[PDB]
Amino acid sequence: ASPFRLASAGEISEVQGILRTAGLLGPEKRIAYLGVLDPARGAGSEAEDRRFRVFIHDVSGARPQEVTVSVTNGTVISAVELDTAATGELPVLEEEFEVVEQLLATDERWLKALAARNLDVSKVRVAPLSAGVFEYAEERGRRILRGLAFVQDFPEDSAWAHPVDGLVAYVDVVSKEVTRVIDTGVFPVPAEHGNYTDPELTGPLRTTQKPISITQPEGPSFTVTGGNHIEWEKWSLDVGFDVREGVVLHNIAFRDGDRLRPIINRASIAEMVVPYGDPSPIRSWQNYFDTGEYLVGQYANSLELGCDCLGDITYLSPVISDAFGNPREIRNGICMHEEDWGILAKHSDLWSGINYTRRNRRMVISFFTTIGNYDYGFYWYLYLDGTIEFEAKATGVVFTSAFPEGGSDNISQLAPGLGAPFHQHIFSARLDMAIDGFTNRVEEEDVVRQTMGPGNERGNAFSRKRTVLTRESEAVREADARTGRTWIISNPESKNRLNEPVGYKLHAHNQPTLLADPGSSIARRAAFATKDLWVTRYADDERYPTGDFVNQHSGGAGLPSYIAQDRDIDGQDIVVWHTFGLTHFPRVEDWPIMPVDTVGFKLRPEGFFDRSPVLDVPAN
Amino acid sequence: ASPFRLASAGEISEVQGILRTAGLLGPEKRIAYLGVLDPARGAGSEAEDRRFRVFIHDVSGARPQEVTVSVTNGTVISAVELDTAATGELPVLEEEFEVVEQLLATDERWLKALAARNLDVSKVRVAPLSAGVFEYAEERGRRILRGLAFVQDFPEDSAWAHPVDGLVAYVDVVSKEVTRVIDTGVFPVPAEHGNYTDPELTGPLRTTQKPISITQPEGPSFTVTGGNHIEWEKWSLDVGFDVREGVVLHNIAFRDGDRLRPIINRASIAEMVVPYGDPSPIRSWQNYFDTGEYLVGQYANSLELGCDCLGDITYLSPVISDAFGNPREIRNGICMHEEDWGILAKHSDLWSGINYTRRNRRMVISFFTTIGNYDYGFYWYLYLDGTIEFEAKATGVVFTSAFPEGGSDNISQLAPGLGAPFHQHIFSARLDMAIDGFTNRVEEEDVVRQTMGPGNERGNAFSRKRTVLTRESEAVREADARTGRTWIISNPESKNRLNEPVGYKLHAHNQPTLLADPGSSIARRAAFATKDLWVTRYADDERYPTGDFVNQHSGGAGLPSYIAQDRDIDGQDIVVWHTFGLTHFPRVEDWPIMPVDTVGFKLRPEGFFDRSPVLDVPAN
Ligand SMILES: [Cl-]
Ligand SMILES: [Cu+2]
Ligand SMILES: [Cu+2]
Ligand SMILES: [K+]
Ligand SMILES: [K+]
Ligand code: NA
Ligand code: NA
Repeated sequence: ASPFRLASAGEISEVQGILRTAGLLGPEKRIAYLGVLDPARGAGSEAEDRRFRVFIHDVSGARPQEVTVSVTNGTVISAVELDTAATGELPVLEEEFEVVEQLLATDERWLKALAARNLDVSKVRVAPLSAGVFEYAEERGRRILRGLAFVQDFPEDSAWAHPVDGLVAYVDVVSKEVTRVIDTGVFPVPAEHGNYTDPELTGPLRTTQKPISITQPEGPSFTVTGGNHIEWEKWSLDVGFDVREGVVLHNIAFRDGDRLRPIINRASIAEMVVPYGDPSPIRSWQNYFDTGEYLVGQYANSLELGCDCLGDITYLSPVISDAFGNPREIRNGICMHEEDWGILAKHSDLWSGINYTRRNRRMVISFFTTIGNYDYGFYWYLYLDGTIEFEAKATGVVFTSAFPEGGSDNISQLAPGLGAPFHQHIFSARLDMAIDGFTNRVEEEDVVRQTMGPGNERGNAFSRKRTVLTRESEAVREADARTGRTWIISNPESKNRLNEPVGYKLHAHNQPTLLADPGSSIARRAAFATKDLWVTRYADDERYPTGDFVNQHSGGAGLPSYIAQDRDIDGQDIVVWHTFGLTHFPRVEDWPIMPVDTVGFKLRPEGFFDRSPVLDVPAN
Repeated sequence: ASPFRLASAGEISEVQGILRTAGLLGPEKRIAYLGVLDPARGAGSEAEDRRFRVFIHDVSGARPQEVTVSVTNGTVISAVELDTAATGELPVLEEEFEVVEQLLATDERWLKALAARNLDVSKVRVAPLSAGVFEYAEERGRRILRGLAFVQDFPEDSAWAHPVDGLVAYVDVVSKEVTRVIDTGVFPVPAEHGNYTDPELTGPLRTTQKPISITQPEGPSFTVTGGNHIEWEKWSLDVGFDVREGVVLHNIAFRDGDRLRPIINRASIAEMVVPYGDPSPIRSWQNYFDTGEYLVGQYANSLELGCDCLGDITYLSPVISDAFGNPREIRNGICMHEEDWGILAKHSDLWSGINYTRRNRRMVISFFTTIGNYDYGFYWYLYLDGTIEFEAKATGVVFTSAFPEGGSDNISQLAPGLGAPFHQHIFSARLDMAIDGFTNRVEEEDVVRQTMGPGNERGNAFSRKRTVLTRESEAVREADARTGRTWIISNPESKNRLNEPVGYKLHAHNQPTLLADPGSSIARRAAFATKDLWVTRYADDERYPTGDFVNQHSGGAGLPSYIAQDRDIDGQDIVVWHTFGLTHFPRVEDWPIMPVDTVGFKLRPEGFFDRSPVLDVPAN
């Protein structure tokens, strides 16, 4: 009966039925996005209304629509035609991808380019990439994909080893036209294979790894009820899944004595962008909005026991819609388990003679997704001590190019003649805050150095300061690692026993933000990525830092547009958007398949509790 | 056998015998420091000379000595009388700590101060703390400790809950004289207890935690030979232990095919300082050099299986000297084990149809020490992919004071009337580098943003730059998180298959460095802590960033003196000294016993290998 339960297969097929009966799902229609809407503020006063939001594409050229349906009542709430030149194109369809390679295969310009390089067209894979918005006026209002070529020598070959540089094509996937083929000149196609399962490349496998057995003889310490409601070590939350964002956490709360205390209303990765920093016209347009354009949830992997998730694992198998409105289950797409996490607290006291040690553990909720060459793990952690953490694990195969003769300031060499263009992977965590309820505020906290002199005669003093962010115009903040800058979300109307507002402190990794020139298209379309921390006033329709329709949007959508409202955020229902990313200069060690690298952030209680919340943990 | 083996009980007894025979260890002498020295540069074979260095204190007040002994040859190599007012006092003797409370208990000034506060002297514990160097001219050349009082209500009471503010005493621990008692006025002694094992405070203990069993049915994947030589998953190293530094790693190397490739010759935490930022004269002198003044290894805990170290644990029990030269074992003082570390690499390729997942592991070498109220865990990690990481874990009970009525800019409130002065915990890792051998250099690498314009018309390009640090004068560097600054140690004479010098990249956390005014005693004494990275030319007598004798020693020694030599570090035998630390504004959640917080750094291979070094890891 929880309004935060996962979508059922039946709900999705019910959406399909409502749509088709309304005449909105004819044979030329495709569902580009489908997801359940969260309950509105103040909805608990009963009366479930499960609503779904749908983006409908038309492959015949007709206008797309955004449609909201009520599966509870079997109705279309709203159906609005979209002007895509104005508000953006719909997300890339899984089925539109193959289209690029197929169209190019019969194009004379493309065939000429391949023939000059002596490449068999049957062996040429084309990565179907998002187009962005550049100088091509003819592209406005059209659904475009750009294509880069990779040679696959045989069915099981890794095509990423064999990029075809100096060549790029643009295609209109609706009219099925190749609009441009650009050939800037031949580059050798790197010849070494990157087949990481080939014994010739791996060498003899290690026989030195002895098993590590992780078991829970009495089962896990968390409970799962209503399908996706988790309770674990004082924590309470609901695990949602959306085809765009992936795993979403709802209603994160902590049972402190007799009270269930809210902390975060909704936590998600609301966007992730991969901008490339190679100025070659072959790739200078390349920016993947893995979340906004591709939809990371739809490509979530089925996770294997003992392989992807080790120990005592509880799985969720979320359901999503295919292009036609049929429900598809992602079997074992979400892993949930608790992990030992070393020492929690320890002291050996001379005076009392008491030696005390307690161990820590964390609850893990994760999924793994594949976006073309990339594979990402998204992990949320809840710790015994009240810490909340997110970690992204980036792996897969790096996106390759030729390595230019004479070297490059923008590309690293992975193998002979094989390049890897510099790029970033930049995430936005959207945290709809609810510290002890919805009346919250954010302060920026900096360390403050003090000058030796009166009141500080030994020059040892240091302090800190907090600045309240009172309005959205003041709430776009940057990191300052040197001054230990953090941000505290507090509830000015809820105080701890020492009469201080309860709070949680956000600790960022202070990695570089978006490096592109501020006047670039990517800086405008991924404005969120240019600053570390944004705070907005909550609004139903402000879901993504990049807006609803990211694909081929001209820029300025999302956060810059929200912030421009300059709303009061001082003791109000607010949302924190934290930008954090990896800046990737690929190394030889990343080839032919990359070891995981990580980035993330955490929040720790800051006078939220009246004392340590883990004094009741028993000895191991 | 190996010159890097742990000191044995017999060796320590033999050093005692050699010193005795030489007339250097009569009944008035005490061993303040004793440790084995590393072999000299210049190989050997098995022509070993095990040498020990000793600092010898004299309880009658005669000059102490620094002595090097050859235990192999039964000889004194060198013995020098120290002028401590110049070069520094010896580390504090465990036996001197108790002297303070004992002497104060009969001092009329101390008794009067306690009587003014209605405190029973029998219940007043005194934290006997290092003195540093301030304006008290009479202390020059004397061994002083400063005492701060805490009330202990009964034998098992946590005295830290009951600080006695406004009171401090200074004590000469050799002449056994109370030199000063300062009373700045009475403060209420906080009354709430901080007894974290009292069920009244813990409430009923949780019954919700189900067991997590971690076992290795076939034993661990690492081997231990020669007592302390570890081989694990291509890694080779020797685990040393020194009473001052604690665990020291020697000869870290990686077997890459048929070649054992050195990476780091010696890794240690060569100093750690805990400066306090409260300008009250009661504490404004407070700075712990846990390593240099206290010797962290000597207070290493015995680690309990199932509590401190979970899984299949192999222990080392290092031997140290007592104050008289007798050997003492720290049973189970070092834990060694491997643990699962999630996903190593993963890719699901659409074009090839191959789905690939491998798991990661790390080797862990750790110890835990107790310094009064604080307990610190020191953890070294080696990863399958070649990453090396250090992590410090800070816990224990925070150091307390009164909380001033009307608040404080330098102290936080933990409980009614109970304060916790702001402070930092700053570590120095000394990494004697040997990237593919001793011919090394360091480059500072920064991200480079590029301007939109010719050659970058879309404004997407970004790059990086590297600056070789050629001489020590140029090798004192600061963090720049905003520009993604890292430091690469490379070997300009050893190139990978792509003709690039092999390297490792140091990734810092970019936490704040020492906050004290540069004119302070602590800024001079902990000069190393004011900058993030220092590079020196290797020298036998350059061991600690603070010099050999830190206790009551002014500036004049350590890193700032070493760097002045302005030696060539461009393709030479070099040492990297990385400063990293926590800035602690204590929170209510830290009381009455603090949950672990962490800080550290890592190094990742950077074109060290010719491709990923983990292609030979088998499927799980
Ligand atoms: Cl990548
Ligand atoms: Cu990358
Ligand atoms: Cu601290
Ligand atoms: K537009
Ligand atoms: K001998
Ligand atoms: Na909110
Ligand atoms: Na070196």
